[PDB]
Amino acid sequence: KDVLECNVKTTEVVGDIILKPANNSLKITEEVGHTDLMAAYVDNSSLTIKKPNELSRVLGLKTLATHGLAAVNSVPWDTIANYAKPFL
Repeated sequence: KDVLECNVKTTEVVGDIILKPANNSLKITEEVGHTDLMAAYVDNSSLTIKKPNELSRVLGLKTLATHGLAAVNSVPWDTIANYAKPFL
C-alpha cells in the first residue's frame, strides 16, 4: 500500500493508500467545503481533500480515497478561483 506523510493524528487507510501521522506536515481536508475553498483561494494554496462529497465530485476534484497520492495538492487553481468569485 502507498503511504502519505500528512497531519493526520492516527494511522488510517483511505482507499488504496495509508495516511501516516507526521507533525507539521501536509494539511488534509476531510471533506471539502466553502471555507476550505475560500481559504485555498486566499492562502495562494491548493487542497488535499481526503474523502469525496457532492461538491468535490461536481467540481471534478481528486480525493485521497479515490485517487491516492495523486490528490496531494491536486485541486487546480482555476477551480478554486472560479468557485470563490460569486462570494466576493
